[PDB]
Amino acid sequence: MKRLTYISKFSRPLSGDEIEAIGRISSQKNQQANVTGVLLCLDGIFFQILEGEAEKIDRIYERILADERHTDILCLKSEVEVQERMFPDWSMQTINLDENTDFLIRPIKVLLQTLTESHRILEKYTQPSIFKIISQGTNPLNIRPKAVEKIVFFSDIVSFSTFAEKLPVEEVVSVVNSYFSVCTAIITRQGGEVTKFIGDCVMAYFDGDCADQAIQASLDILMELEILRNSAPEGSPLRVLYSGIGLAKGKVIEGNIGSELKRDYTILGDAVNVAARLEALTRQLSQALVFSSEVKNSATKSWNFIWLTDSELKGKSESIDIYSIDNEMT
Amino acid sequence: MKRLTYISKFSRPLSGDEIEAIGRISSQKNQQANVTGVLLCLDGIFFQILEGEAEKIDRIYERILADERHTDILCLKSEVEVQERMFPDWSMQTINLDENTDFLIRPIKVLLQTLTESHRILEKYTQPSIFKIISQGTNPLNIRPKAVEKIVFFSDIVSFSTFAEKLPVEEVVSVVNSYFSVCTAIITRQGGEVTKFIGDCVMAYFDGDCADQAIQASLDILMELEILRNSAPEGSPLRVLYSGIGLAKGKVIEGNIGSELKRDYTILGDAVNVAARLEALTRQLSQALVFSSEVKNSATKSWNFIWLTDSELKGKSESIDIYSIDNEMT
Ligand SMILES: Cc1cc2nc3c(=O)[nH]c(=O)nc-3n(C[C@H](O)[C@H](O)[C@H](O)COP(=O)(O)O)c2cc1C
Ligand SMILES: Cc1cc2nc3c(=O)[nH]c(=O)nc-3n(C[C@H](O)[C@H](O)[C@H](O)COP(=O)(O)O)c2cc1C
Ligand SMILES: Nc1ncnc2c1ncn2[C@@H]1O[C@H](COP(=O)(O)OP(=O)(O)OP(=O)(O)O)[C@@H](O)[C@H]1O
Ligand SMILES: Nc1ncnc2c1ncn2[C@@H]1O[C@H](COP(=O)(O)OP(=O)(O)OP(=O)(O)O)[C@@H](O)[C@H]1O
Ligand SMILES: [Mg+2]
Ligand SMILES: [Mg+2]
Ligand SMILES: [Mg+2]
Ligand SMILES: [Mg+2]
Repeated sequence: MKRLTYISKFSRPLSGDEIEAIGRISSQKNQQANVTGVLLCLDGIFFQILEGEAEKIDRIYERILADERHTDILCLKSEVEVQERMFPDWSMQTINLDENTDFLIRPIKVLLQTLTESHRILEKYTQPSIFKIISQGTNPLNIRPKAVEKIVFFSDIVSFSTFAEKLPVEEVVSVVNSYFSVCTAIITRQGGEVTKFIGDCVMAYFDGDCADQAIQASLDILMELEILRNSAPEGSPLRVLYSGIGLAKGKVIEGNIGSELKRDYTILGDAVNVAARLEALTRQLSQALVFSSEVKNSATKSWNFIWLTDSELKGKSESIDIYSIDNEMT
Repeated sequence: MKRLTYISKFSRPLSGDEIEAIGRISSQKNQQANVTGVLLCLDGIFFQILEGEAEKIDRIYERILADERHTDILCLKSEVEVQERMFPDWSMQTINLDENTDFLIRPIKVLLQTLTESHRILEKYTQPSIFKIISQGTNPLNIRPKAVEKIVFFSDIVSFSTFAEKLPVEEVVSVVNSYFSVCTAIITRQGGEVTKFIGDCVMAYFDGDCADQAIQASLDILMELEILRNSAPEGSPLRVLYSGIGLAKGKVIEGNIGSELKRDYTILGDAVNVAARLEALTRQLSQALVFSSEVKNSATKSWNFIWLTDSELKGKSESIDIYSIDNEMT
């Protein structure tokens, strides 16, 4: 028996009778799948708890995510291996709190709207990786630091300073946000983790043995930016949006770094400097992507590697061989 | 009539009869101050809503913060100018939810514990500045970007790379966390805002006309680190913890920067590069603090300025005069 707690936002106003409809059909289908649950709503928020044989709970969740009447689904708690039902009588109890006027419910309702509204805001300033840890029972604050090998990804906008100097405030922030959205979408898709924004710079990291995914994410970004420059409206700043990318591999510390006020779950190590140095090198070269030989040698696909005989490393130890990929992008 | 919503964590286990005690005395004192309220608890969490003439609500909050039986107080919502009471009958209704076994309360209780536990974790990965915006009614996600003058503060550990190379993982993270805690405590005290951690680096910012507070925060850090080196145990890594500090002034963009997944409320501008360049200069010099002439000229106190005739700026336009403060720290 799995059990699943999630909250979501109405995709549009819903009458109490439309919510009742969701309640009824949910009851008929849950009663068949052995599922019991409770569906709460409170001023445009859905809350649901759903429990049953995991396999069937997974299918039900999957089509719940497919329903157009709510959006911003966030799984708050996923319990596996539960040995007893919380609400064993209700296939689906629908509790509409907008209409419930009991006086013991008065205070509990106002807190719930306060905490949920607050929590929804904090979500957008949080990395979605923390929520994956939270949902699955682990308190991320209690993870202990560890030394681990990573591919470190650095990307930085070329000559961002001139956007700022010649463009309105709203427009400059639109350019950098568009860039971070393109990069974030592609890195996450390839298994990487965007861990920090540093001005016009994206710092992400991949598992140590995911050099092929790092290289492919980098090539797809460069492809996505080319398509974005060519397709932008007449006179759009997106037409002159270029990026460099540097990749390096090495052993870094991963853990909670910060003060009492505020911590980050992120990495720390020399491989971060190297990837930053490699990314800056791309201003010197005609290639937009450069990466270390340890990245080259950790790739398993037969990439079209090109050896950059001009290495140029400063602040490093042994001379660093720099490679790129030879294609029409570079 | 103000109204105040806060949550806190028990500082120690509390019997239901101790919680009842808090309820009774709260009732007797609230009834006198015209205050009505509701005090909820749920597995080591206090929730309270309190309303009355702001002036008297402020005094009551102040001694609530002084009570040793709860900790981690976070004000969730502060409403000013309220024109009607939510709970006009109860001076203090105490609702113990650990004991309430009603079945309409069953689901609402389990969600509340889920959201609160989740929210408490997210607090520690959030900047406390966001909560000040949230509590006071403003949705920070809806603030629009703006060009504004700031003092930018950069500080960076000297030769952190050798801590990592020669120390255990747990110990390295202890050193950098101790450093971020010292800096954060002093900057916040002087009115500055710590906005980003970048490896072993602290990036904070002050209001544009707070050069004196920026300079004083910097001097106090250097003083605090000296005391921390001299007082550390025999053989402690804290004995070799040194920092540089760079300050620069200029017009920066402030606003929400990031992707759909994750945003930061932070700044963007050339003054950030300059402060980073000035901080790195301190490795060349015997002074641990260096700052631009625009910082020097924005100070109103008669500081003991010293003109550093060796300027050395690269990536800047007009030659930058670099100043420091002449004292036994430098
Ligand atoms: C907040 C919300 C919660 C829902 N919960 C359930 C549920 O628990 N069980 C279920 O079968 N359908 C649930 N649904 C509806 C499903 O997404 C889907 O519409 C339904 O299962 C399809 O059944 P049908 O093909 O017979 O019409 C929910 C919809 C919404 C908006
Ligand atoms: C969660 C918690 C909530 C409290 N709420 C109130 C309150 O609403 N009004 C009040 O007068 N005291 C409240 N107190 C107690 C005050 O902090 C303080 O102990 C009391 O007001 C002092 O009264 P006395 O000096 O007469 O003993 C609360 C204490 C705790 C732990
Ligand atoms: N050392 C630094 N640490 C943190 N943020 C920085 C640093 N230097 C610059 N930034 C931030 O990055 C923004 C862009 O700086 P950057 O050096 O990338 O300039 P650019 O004009 O894009 O040129 P380039 O082609 O060299 O990348 C700056 O406005 C500042 O917000
Ligand atoms: N360009 C960069 N961008 C972001 N983080 C960086 C960058 N360079 C280094 N870091 C992070 O900072 C950590 C320390 O690097 P740093 O350059 O401060 O070295 P250091 O040994 O402390 O020497 P220094 O005396 O020059 O400061 C690195 O391990 C990495 O985590
Ligand atoms: Mg740039
Ligand atoms: Mg940059
Ligand atoms: Mg350093
Ligand atoms: Mg550094």
